[PDB]
Amino acid sequence: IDYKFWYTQPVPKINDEFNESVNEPFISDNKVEDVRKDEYKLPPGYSWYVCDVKDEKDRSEIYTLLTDNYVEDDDNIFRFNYSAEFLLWALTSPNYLKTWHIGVKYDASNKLIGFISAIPTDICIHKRTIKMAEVNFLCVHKTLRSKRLAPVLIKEITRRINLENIWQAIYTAGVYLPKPVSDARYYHRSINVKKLIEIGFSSLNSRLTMSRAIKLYRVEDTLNIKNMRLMKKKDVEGVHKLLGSYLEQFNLYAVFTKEEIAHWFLPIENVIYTYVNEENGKIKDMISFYSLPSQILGNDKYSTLNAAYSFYNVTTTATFKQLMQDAILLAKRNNFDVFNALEVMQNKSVFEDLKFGEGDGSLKYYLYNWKCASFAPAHVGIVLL
Ligand SMILES: CCCCCCCCCCCCCC(=O)CSCCNC(=O)CCNC(=O)[C@H](O)C(C)(C)COP(=O)(O)OP(=O)(O)OC[C@H]1O[C@@H](n2cnc3c(N)ncnc32)[C@H](O)[C@@H]1OP(=O)(O)O
Ligand SMILES: Cc1cc(F)ccc1-c1ccc2[nH]nc(CN(C)C)c2c1
Ligand SMILES: [Cl-]
Ligand SMILES: [Mg+2]
Repeated sequence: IDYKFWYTQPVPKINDEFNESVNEPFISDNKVEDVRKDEYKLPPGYSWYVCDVKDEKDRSEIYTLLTDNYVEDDDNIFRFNYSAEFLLWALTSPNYLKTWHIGVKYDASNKLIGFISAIPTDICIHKRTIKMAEVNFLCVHKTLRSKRLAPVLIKEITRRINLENIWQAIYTAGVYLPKPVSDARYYHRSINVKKLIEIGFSSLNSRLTMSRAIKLYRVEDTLNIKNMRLMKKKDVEGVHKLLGSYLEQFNLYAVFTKEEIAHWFLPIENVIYTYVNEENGKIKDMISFYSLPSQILGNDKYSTLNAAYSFYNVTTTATFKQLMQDAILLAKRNNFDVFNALEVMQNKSVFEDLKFGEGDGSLKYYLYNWKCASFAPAHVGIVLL
């Protein structure tokens, strides 16, 4: 297609290909003093709104907008239903700015109809660490689609990020845009087989009857790593060294400070689950997965698919297969129906043996204002929510 908005932006054109000797901005020597001070103009009757995600009621508003209008699969069966507490965690990480949590209201009803957000993160791309904004939760109400609101939201957050002297961004989407640095398919491991069959997500056939499908996905309720336990505050330093070390191998990863490790990993029920194996007061292995339910549209029996999404997993005392087998069992113990992972890091290597199935699409990783070589998803070492 044309990408008439995206081609005005500092991102690669559809045919751009850079070798590994190239790792730099499209536009360098930017000047904070030159950034527009005026808000981008919205159509008549709509206004910017600065959301306070720590206020329950403003946070409820964002929650309702996403619950009704956020991402669906291509068949419009499932819609992501991030919980309000999950949105609080995702948006209030260390050094967050309230002014990068941007809503648009329709003045006559006072209702929120659009949203976009960013948080700051140090991102290492091909061994250069850059202060960036991670952009997420871009949403326009279903009644106002294809009216070119989204570029307004994007330009307005880019302006507010640039005020902080930040000139690069990282973002992910299932849709193809100019132009991915990497592309990772997702895979799903069934936990509650029967439920997934009954809502249409998984299938039977003359060979695979219901009883046989259930048996296929049965797991033993005993951990490979016996001492794996919920992460506690005392474990923050050990997680930071274990994970920090591990992530240096990849082409793309966040550089976490200790404060970021406590925020992104300390457990919160129905939001983030992290488990650790401690030997001698050292953290030797970790598992983590976050909770992202999908609302089920038009199923008479079920309204919610409870799904655990693999986050960061590191083993030094087991095989990666054994670690991920434990991650599936811990998701099962926590009532999840399915365990979802992308082919990033070492994940793809355990998919066949641990009975994952290939999904319907892929997640694309993108950088704004950064020119570099693209790479296979095994070299991606970051997971965005
Ligand atoms: C230095 C700092 C830099 C900061 C900024 C970094 C960049 C951040 C970029 C954002 C990253 C967010 C990451 C993220 O949140 C995670 S990906 C999830 C995005 N959210 C949804 O999918 C929710 C359901 N859909 C919608 O709400 C609407 O369809 C949205 C709002 C998606 C588009 O609204 P619409 O009513 O359907 O469409 P128009 O207003 O008419 O706009 C059409 C223009 O929007 C382009 N478009 C469509 N989807 C996009 C997507 N997912 N990223 C970027 N661009 C997207 C499209 O290519 C077109 O441009 P083109 O004509 O050139 O092709
Ligand atoms: C289905 C799935 C499975 C999986 F294991 C990992 C990711 C996805 C998925 C696909 C499309 C998406 N669009 N936006 C999001 C939310 N963020 C990542 C921004 C998103 C996530
Ligand atoms: Cl403009
Ligand atoms: Mg629109």
